[PDB]
Amino acid sequence: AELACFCYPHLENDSYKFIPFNNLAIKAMLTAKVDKKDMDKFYDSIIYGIAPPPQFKKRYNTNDNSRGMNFETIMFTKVAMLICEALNSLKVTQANVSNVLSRVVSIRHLENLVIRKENPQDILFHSKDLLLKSTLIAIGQSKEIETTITAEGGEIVFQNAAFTMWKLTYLEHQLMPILDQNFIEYKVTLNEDKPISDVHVKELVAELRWQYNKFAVITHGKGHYRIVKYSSVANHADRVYATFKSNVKNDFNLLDQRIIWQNWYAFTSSMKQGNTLDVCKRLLFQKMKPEKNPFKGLSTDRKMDEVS
Amino acid sequence: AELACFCYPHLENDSYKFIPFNNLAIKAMLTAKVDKKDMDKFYDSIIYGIAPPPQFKKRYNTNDNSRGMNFETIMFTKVAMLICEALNSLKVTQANVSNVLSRVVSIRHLENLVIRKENPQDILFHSKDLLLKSTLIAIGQSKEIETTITAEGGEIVFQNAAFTMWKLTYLEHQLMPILDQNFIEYKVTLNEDKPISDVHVKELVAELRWQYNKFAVITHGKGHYRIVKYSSVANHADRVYATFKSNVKNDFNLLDQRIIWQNWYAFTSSMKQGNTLDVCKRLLFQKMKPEKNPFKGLSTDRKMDEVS
Amino acid sequence: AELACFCYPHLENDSYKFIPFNNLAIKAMLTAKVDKKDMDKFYDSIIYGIAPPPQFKKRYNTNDNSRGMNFETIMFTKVAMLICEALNSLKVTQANVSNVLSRVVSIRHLENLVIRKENPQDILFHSKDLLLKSTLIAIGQSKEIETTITAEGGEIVFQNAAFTMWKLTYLEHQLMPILDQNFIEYKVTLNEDKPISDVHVKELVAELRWQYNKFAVITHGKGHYRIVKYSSVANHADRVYATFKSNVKNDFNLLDQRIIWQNWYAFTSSMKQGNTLDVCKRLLFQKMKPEKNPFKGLSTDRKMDEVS
Amino acid sequence: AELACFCYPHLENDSYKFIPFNNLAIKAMLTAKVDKKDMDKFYDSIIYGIAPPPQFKKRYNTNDNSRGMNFETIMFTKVAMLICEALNSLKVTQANVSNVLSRVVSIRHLENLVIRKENPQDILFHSKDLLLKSTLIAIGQSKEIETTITAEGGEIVFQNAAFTMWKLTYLEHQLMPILDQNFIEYKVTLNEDKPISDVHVKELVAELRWQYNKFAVITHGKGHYRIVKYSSVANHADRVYATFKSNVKNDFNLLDQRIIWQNWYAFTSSMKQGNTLDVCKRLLFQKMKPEKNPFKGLSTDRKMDEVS
Amino acid sequence: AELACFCYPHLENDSYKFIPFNNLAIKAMLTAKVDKKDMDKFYDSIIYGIAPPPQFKKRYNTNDNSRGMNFETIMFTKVAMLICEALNSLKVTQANVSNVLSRVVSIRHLENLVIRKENPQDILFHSKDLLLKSTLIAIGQSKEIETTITAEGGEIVFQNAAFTMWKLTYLEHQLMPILDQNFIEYKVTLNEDKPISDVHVKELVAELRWQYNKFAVITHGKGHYRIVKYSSVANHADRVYATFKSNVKNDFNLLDQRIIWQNWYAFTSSMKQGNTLDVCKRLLFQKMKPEKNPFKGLSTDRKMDEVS
Amino acid sequence: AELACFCYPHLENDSYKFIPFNNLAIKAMLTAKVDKKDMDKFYDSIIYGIAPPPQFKKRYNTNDNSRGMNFETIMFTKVAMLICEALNSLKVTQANVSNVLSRVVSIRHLENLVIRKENPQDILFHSKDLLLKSTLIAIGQSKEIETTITAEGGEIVFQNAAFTMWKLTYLEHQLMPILDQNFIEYKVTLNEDKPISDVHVKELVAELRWQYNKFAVITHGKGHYRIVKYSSVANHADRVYATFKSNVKNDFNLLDQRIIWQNWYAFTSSMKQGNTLDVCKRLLFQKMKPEKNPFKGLSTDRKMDEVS
Repeated sequence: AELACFCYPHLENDSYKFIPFNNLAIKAMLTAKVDKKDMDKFYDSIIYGIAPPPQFKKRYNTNDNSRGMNFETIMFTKVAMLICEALNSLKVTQANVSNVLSRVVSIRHLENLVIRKENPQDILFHSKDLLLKSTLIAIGQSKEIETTITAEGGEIVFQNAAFTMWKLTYLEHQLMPILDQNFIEYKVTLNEDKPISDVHVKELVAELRWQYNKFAVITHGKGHYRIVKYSSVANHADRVYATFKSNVKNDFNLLDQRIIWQNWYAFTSSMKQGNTLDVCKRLLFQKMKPEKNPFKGLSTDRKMDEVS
Repeated sequence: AELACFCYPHLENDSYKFIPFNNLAIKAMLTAKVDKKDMDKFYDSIIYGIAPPPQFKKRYNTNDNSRGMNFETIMFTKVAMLICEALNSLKVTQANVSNVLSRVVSIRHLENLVIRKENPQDILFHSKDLLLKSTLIAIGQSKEIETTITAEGGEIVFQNAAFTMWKLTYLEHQLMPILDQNFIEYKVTLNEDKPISDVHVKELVAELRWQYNKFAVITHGKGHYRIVKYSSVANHADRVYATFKSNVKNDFNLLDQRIIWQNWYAFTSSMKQGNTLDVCKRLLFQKMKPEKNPFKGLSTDRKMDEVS
Repeated sequence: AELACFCYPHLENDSYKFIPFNNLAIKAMLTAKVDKKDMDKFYDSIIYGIAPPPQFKKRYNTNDNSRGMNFETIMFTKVAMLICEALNSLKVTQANVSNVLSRVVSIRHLENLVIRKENPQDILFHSKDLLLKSTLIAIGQSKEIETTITAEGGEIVFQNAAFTMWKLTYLEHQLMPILDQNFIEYKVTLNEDKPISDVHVKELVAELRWQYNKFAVITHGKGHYRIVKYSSVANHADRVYATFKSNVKNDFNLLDQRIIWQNWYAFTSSMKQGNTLDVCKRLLFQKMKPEKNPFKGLSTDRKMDEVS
Repeated sequence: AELACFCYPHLENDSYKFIPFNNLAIKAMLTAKVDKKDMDKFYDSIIYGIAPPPQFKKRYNTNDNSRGMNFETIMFTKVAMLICEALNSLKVTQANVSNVLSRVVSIRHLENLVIRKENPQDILFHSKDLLLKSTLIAIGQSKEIETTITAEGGEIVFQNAAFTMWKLTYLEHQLMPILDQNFIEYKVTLNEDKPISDVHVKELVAELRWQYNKFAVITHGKGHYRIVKYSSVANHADRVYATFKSNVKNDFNLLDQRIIWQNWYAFTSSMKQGNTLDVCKRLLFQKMKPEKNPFKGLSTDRKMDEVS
Repeated sequence: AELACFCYPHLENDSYKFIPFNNLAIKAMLTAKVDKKDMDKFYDSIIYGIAPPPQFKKRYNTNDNSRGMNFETIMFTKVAMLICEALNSLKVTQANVSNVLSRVVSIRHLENLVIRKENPQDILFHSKDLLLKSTLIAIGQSKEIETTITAEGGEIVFQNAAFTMWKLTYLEHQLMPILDQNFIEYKVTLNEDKPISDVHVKELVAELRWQYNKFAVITHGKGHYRIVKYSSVANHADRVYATFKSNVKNDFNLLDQRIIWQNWYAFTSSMKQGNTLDVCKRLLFQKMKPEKNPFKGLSTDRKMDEVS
Repeated sequence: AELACFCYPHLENDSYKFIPFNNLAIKAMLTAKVDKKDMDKFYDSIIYGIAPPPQFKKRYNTNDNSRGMNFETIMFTKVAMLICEALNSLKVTQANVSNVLSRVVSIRHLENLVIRKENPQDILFHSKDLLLKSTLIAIGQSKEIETTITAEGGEIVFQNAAFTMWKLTYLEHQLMPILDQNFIEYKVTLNEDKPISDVHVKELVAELRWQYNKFAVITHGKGHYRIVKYSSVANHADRVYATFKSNVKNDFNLLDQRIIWQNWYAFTSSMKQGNTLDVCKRLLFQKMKPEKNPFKGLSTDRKMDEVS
């Protein structure tokens, strides 16, 4: 969903400040008949303030839609507030405003930051600065890379000197939860975006080969790993390609070749190199020459440890 | 019910200020034996302050009555407070006090304003002025016409550039809910009491013909439309006539003839013109000459849109 | 129970101030082994402050007793606070302290005052003075008579220009509720302790003959009436006699002879005159010469009113 | 409701046998469009068998009606079965069938008989004959008078050598319960329809004067007494008159003048004598000359007994 | 789903008899690894009997599928029994067996027949013959047309001399309920497959224009009407075309042109005539010349009736 | 627990028949004071029949024990009945009786057979013979090997032409459930105790390497495989050794060396060969020379399949 689904621009003294929509202003708009030349303009509900443009009805769930979001939850408000607090720290101009709001973001990512922010144990609850950083990164207004300290969140299922592995709990979300109850995904952020020693890389591969053998280790090129079911890589390839493709309108970090699943590293390199989707994806469905194992015996050690 | 069922006059420095009754003072009075020459005077419960006049017992529900109100709900207090806050802004005199309190008002309307007032998203929650306006209008102390911004409330089921349609949720009320669970009524206020363009009138008629074909479009002459079941117009005609009739003690806006149901426009014009109830109502039960459709094809467009 | 079951004396600057016991200090004492020469002294639980004298264990309920009170309820605390706040306004001396605390009071009466005090609608919630008056009267430290404004409370089931009738809800109490679920008693206080006109006395007798025909109208001589089941007068006679009898250690208002039940007026007059319990009570169990009805036709009017 | 609301006639070998409707056949009919010349004919739902005539829709509750019965309860079936079992024992002819089914009966009475019938302790559960008698009487096909053994039922609140007093529990019914929760009525049947000794009449009057002083003792002339609130006699007078009036299409037992409320005895005698409703009812609203008490001191004895 | 998803053929004395699968045999098969040359053969679970062919896994719901059926409900068993009881009455041969079982049927239709069959009020509960007829028709083994007496079922919302209208309650189903909670569809069967008088057709059109104005009246050519939302006709056109198209492997009753929605009659005639899907469907999305209303004033009568 | 914890021998005509204990006879015995020379004799509760020997108190759970069984569940009765029905089919002699009853059996195994037996879908519910076979095997009175058809039961998580894999649900048991909620074990029985083709062995190894990589594939030498957590093999080695060791009072099937976990095959062979526990177990905790993979690429195929 676009950032325009949560807030609207109000110019305040040489600069724009962003404001959250009331779920009711949205509800009103969903029932509004609008002229085709006003679908993009902000809607006025008269009773509940400003509402998003009618052309965005699809993003909100109605009886006739479950492909949108649950805007009538407090969470919606919280996520909208989060976005505004970050955009306000930018002081945007009349030339960028629309470009900023038209940016599509991961709502689940924003909800997870709220879960971090509101938790007194989480550091984001204390560092207004780390919170703004984590948010700007998530909403596309930062050149910084997401790392552990600024991760979207979730439950830590493994931590190392170099990495932190999280379990994405998208099933519990209020705003836009995943409907499939078999959904399971993990994210592996770097604690520090610097070079990692072979020993700390070996610890992470052991945990993945042992505790997540049915998962493919991939990435979306933004700096962290994504652990997903093998019966899911195909969809991750499609979405990743789409994004890359939108370069006609864009760097991609392939990450450590000893950690990424062989085929995904292929599918991706063949993408950065230029090849077509069909060419790239074919590299995804073929048994490739097993490259020399960089860390042999990892699974065997674990097994023996477990046995003792 | 009269305004005297919620508050009592206390003269404070050249002016009367109104005060809410405690539900218990009312409960006490309901069990009081009063001399026939004191039925109109305010009752003193000794323990819970002043209570309404004994002649008003009928307005409150007891085991022996369900035709009154549920005064032992917080809502009662809230509605009473609402009324007082508006009457106090008037600074009434010893000559008008009784006339004001003897005014009969729609309790459901007042409860709905409280629902608006207490909602932080609703503008009334913020504009003490819009709130006083909406309330003065509702309690008969304003020459202004109810429009969207000051509507009684309910759920917005359709909004236009010219109108806002509301679903009256009287079934959920605390103070005096409607006992029939098949009750359904809508209200269509004008967003702005000025002339409306044929296109915006056409949008509203389409929504009514399509989404509310089983409803009759009428009005009570106070400026907005009332959408009610056809098996209900008879009662709306009776009540409307009664009111008009009380002119022997009074303007009536017939509204847009292209929107009002043909027969109701007849029944009403025949009322403003002077005719008797029997004469007027007969115009309600007869198949009349289908006046030329001002907007033909409206229902067909909708159907085609739906099909696509 | 004695006032000593709720508070203990702490001399503070030429005067005693009273303090509430913690239910736990009481619980501790109930499990304390005490020397026979300390049963009357205040007990020290070390951990929860001062506790009542061990000789009062009977007043508190334990697994081995239901004839006491439920001291482990907030109510206990509230009632104890109520008592202290009143005793503190007296500034008692080292000569009266024990006499005051050894005074036995009606706990149900004190709980009911708390129910009045904590209710924002009740005047006691506002007049710290009326509250202290109502409490001093209840705990035996006032020469004033209980009247409506200072009544113990309950639910008003009938109000007049002269009286207020209350339903004693002892079944709902927290501190010391009545165990019999068939218990029903009413109290009729005078709104003003002055002479009442025959018409206002007639209204009250009508309500009693009609709405409470199965009840005997009596009094305990302290100024108000007590409405109790006829199968209960015997016990009220016993308790009333006991009290009177304790004159060897004492005025009795027989109240309006047109309102009190004939036999009780007899039983009581024969008591003030001096006669023995046996002599008095015999007057209670004998069909006496029906004295000329002071207000004939009262029941018939009501019946006719009801019929219309 | 008419007997035709539960069963339909099926001629079986020189005689008609009656059959119960399925609640669904009724539900089907309620949604059927019928020609005006078939409103009286039995409706065929095709799927659920025969249903009552469309002209009887009013008798059944729909979303648009609560003035009918709850035909979708097992009770409906049970009551319908009860009626059929009795009508079948009659073996009705083609000349009487319609006359029988057009007979209006008290549904609450029939439900109560089912409650008796299904109770293994109740004698009706055992005597198929007493059950048929009690039912034939209730549905108008018997010259016998209802007495205790064949009463409609309810809870016995007092029994004598001559009478049995029942509390009508119409509030608990499934088929057609009374909506007012303040409803209270009693019925006093004779155990044996013969002359009663003054002592047994005196016992019954004592119980009524003492335990039911707020009730008027009346009758509907069919042989038993009806104990109802005084604020209800007016309605009982109206209904009783209506019935009597339908003599133009009829004996009335005024019962013991020492038990019936003076005014009702008047209102009724003035009815049997011929007078008009207005003339009769006026005798109901006037304080009449207190006829010499046939049993003086009854209330006083009770009071004294209670006191001991 | 195919009939092969519920039963398996067991040749018994010159003839095949069909047998129900145990849900557990199915559960076992879902977890079975099968050779590619056995996907069509019946699977043997050893412990729970025979199970459907592995090539049918898709038809059953697993954690990885909600596009199938809930085979672990009693309903599954019931529906399977229903099918077997009908197929057994046919006595199928070794040449037809596979052809019969490969037939795809509407599961919701079969569940609804079970709901009819198990209801003692429904005639199917009594006529083993009507039940077998209704079932053979539903499973494709009958040349007879579905009519009211043999309809799939649902709730009767309107009945006529010629038709019966049903509300399809697919949302309540156990075996394969519709996941969209906004689903609403009606079916109008003919009570008797013969010619209907214009008056009975007029009654049905009135009910549709008034009570179902937002619905399109269509058919699937098998003899009855289908009432569906206008935003659904497109999908009904697609499915209907697919079926017709499978003629390359087939009669279509267009029904009364005065009842079918104008465009659907077009889309369909253009299909029977031979035209392509694209050609046919285009006739669905275009405002056509309003053919002369065969029954004008129908909606107006209803309105007036309602008003009275 | 021994078979003597469920039944007692009653000689009936040249043969012993076994009888179930009532849980109450057991409860009685648990509270019995017995002479040290009667701990082995059957106890007589007088009121509830015969009970097990007092020396078996340990086997039953009391407030002072959770290391026993929950004999006060219906299950206990069922399991006891199961055992008796099997022992009765043997017709045991006075020389074997004690030897039979002193046999220790797996209670969880017996409960699972009851779960199979009582399930109408399970074949044991139908073949009294397969049931007796499955039971005799479980209680040590059969030379036959447990295979799929006679397995203890559980939930089938994978089935092949040669094997059937079950999930042991010991956490749900009534009689003697496993207290650790992290418990997970699987059992792989042979469908037919004959030689299996390499292809069917390859399918089973693929499923284990992929879906159960964290589990060790072992056996207890009685003919089937046991899938257990690696952090559990140590305990399985101990128990297996104990049993073998009791040969001083005994064949062991090591099963397919391509399926059993390398180390367990070692630990076990070193046991059959004669070595000591210390010698055997050491082979369990050492990284051994990876024997040539008999089926290489199995995990890779699965991964690719999943990806497609």
